[PDB]
Amino acid sequence: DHRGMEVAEPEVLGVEFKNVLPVLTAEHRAMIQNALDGSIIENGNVATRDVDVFIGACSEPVYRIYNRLQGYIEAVQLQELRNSIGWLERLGHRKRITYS
Amino acid sequence: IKTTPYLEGDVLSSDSGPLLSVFALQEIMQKVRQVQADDVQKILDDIKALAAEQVYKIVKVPSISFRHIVMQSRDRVLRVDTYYEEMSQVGDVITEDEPEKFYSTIIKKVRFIRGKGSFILHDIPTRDHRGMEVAEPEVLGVEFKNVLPVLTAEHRAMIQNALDGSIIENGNVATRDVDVFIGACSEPVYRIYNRLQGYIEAVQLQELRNSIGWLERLGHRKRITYSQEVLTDFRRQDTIWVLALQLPVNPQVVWDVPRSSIANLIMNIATCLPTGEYIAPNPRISSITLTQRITTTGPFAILTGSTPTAQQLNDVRKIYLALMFPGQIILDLKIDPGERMDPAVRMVAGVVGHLLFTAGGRFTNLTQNMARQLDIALNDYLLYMYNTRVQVNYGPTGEPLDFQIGRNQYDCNVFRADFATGTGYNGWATIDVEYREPAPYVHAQRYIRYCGIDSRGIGMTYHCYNEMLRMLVAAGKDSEAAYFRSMLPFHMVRFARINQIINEDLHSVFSLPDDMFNALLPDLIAGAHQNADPVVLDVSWISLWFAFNRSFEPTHRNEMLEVAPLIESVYASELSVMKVDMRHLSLMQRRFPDVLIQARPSHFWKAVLNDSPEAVKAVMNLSHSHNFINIRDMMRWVMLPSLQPSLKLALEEEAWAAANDFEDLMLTDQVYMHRDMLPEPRLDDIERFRQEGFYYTNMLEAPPEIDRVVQYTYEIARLQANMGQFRAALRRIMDDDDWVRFGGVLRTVRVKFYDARPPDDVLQGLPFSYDTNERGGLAYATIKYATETTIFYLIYNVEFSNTPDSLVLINPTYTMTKVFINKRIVERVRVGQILAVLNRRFVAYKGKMRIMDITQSLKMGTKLAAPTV
Repeated sequence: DHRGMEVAEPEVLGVEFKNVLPVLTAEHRAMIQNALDGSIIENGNVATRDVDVFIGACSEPVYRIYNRLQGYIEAVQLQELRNSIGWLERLGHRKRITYS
Repeated sequence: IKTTPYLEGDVLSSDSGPLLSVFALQEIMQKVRQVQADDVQKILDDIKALAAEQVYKIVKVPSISFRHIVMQSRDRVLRVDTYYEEMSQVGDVITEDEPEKFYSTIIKKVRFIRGKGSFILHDIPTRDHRGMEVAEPEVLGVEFKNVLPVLTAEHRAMIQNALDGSIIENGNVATRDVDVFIGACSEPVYRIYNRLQGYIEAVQLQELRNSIGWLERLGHRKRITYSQEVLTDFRRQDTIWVLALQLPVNPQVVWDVPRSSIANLIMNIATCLPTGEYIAPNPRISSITLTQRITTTGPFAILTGSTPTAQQLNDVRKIYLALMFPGQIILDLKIDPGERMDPAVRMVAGVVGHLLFTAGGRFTNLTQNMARQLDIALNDYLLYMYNTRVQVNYGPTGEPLDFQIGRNQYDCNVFRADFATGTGYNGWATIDVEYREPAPYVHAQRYIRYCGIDSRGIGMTYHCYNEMLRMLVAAGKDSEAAYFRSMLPFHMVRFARINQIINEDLHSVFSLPDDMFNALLPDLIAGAHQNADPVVLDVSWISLWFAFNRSFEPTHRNEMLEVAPLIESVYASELSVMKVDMRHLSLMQRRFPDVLIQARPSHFWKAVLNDSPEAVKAVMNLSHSHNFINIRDMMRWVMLPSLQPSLKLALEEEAWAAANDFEDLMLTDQVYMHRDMLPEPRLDDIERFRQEGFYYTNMLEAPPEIDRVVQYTYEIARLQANMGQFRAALRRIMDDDDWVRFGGVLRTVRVKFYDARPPDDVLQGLPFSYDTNERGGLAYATIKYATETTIFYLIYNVEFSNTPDSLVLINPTYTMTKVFINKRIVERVRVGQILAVLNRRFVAYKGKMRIMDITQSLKMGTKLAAPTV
């Protein structure tokens, strides 16, 4: 936390800039620190649930798969889960199986 | 009265065990602990302690507000107000990025000033002098014991005359009631004392009359014995009444708190639910031989004659607990994936559950899944041809109980669960909830009548049980039909006792309001809970059968049943006080956006809940652990107008008004830095320097000029620290002989006294911390803009062995921190003006007068008080 606003720690974002820090001059280092200070965290609603949203760095092919996985997560929550649970209940009903 | 024996592993026992009021709390706490998985007496006595609350204290002598310090001189002394001395250490260190600590410190300071400001004088010491009555010096708010052994005869006589002049203006008046004398007292506590007094002289006889009337109306419903006496309106000439609490508590105050359903349920079950004992339909069955208990074959024959284990008694207790609370406790089945059982027990449990429980129509006691499992078990039992065979016709659909059985075609589809109409259970074709006449609690006026029976047991039946018997007879299950028929009186007695307990004992403000009670079932059908959350308890299969046979006998009533209204009023008043405190915090955030770091409703709630009665803290923590809260709920709650008037509320408002000026709270932003010289005076004449009383401190008696001072800000300081030029900039500005103001945030201030040279860390202390020696390679240099600052006073002690130039140092020594508070916390006062502090007016009672609290007298409502006319 900082000034009442949550700020992401320097390890969550996908960069490895710590090795070049010891040689950097003071005035560029201050700009780097200010850029770190700008990593504030907002809120967003997903599947009627609030989640933390922030900006980072990632490669395009990995980001594509990450976005696809996220979209699948939102897509499933609509109808598929309820139908699957209902079918499981019916199967337990027929096969004399009692589930918790 | 003792329970029927139960088996403990291999030995029979009949101990009652823990009280039902204690068992329930443990189960609820265990379920809550299971919620956040990813001591009961300690709480029960904590609620019980709320019946002996006090918010004032009768004191013999007021606390001393001033004291004097000797500086090795007899001409003048220092006058120190101990109010700020005690005030500076109330809170902890205030940081620049922890609002929770800041608000908690503010709340603790307000509570401390309220507690210090409330006191009542009973009987002051006094002494006669020359025919006049003079109060003794001990009752005064100043102490000067060490002052006397140094003053001369002239000043001693002067101060003796000053003491002897403290005459009680009405002392010579005969047969008087109270006495008044002039005294000295700090303004912040004098305001609270005056407010308490002003509340005192306001007579409230009508309030007591109304409270007694409401107590009688409550005792009407609680079946309290009627005392032969009728209360009279009298006032003794030697008594003064005080009434801290008003009895007719408003239910909106307690039911407006968000996510308070679990809290209210726990409080109600702690304060009203009585203990009991369990009895089998036939006594002393442990004495009879097993052969007389097992007579035939079938699932019921196997079930009959078996003795319950000790563990299953707990599940029976859970089932009964759910029985007393219809819509707040719900059952579910415990199924272990790696367990098994004789199917006869499942069959019997399925048969019993339909008669034992209710579901649909108005309310439910069991979840939809449990209803489905019970229906499946009943279906399996009905298609169990263990003794005889009958024809059956199956239905087109595959749903359970969709068939016709017996020579006479009986439709079993009516026994399938349906929460819309409740055909399959005790809610079938019967009405159980009704309204008769206004209740003592306006929020809850409903009546509960299980099976339609009322107290205002042979032959009474109900539709569901008759249909059960008809279907059992049609299905050819003749053997168990007689067993069920013989059980009716026991069943009806048990349910009559349950209705009696529900309608008569569990009535309180914590009972669920009618609207939310009616809204539970549609909410459960919808699936998305709103404004109410039930709690689910888990039971086993055999528990249903063992509960169907064991009754509940209320051997003892709840011990705390007599004192429910007092704790109810205390809880409501505490909630109102918390709401008012949070509103004041919101106003404080509104007034000062430029000096207060930030605002957050969640931090407000956490800070106000941090300092609270422990029982309330634990109950609210459990309630908010079960269900979560958000900012919207806090915003909705901080605006509702409902409040519960009391002495606590008035005292809190007066304390807030007195503490509006934050300088009284020992918080100051006027912290300055300037290089100053530590004085070293000449010692040409030791006695001449001694008699003038020299002393030094970092205090500023006047603010510096508007110019020559630079105004610093947290953002500017942070930027300079990140540049690394902070130290150089401050060094240059101090070499420029200019002042600097470290404003923008409140800092904790402490007071210290010294006679020798103070420790270096104090004299050379800094208002901030700046560290530049680190190998972290991150955050660069860390700056802490807000740190603790200390007030120090120095008293110079000189001995005759000191040379005139003994205090001259080779090189100058500097001091940095200065601060202005605009209040004379420490004064240099001559001996002639010591007694001028006595300016406040005090009023006290006499020994003949007796003061007592009427609240303890309205312990229970047993006395009628004349016709209302």
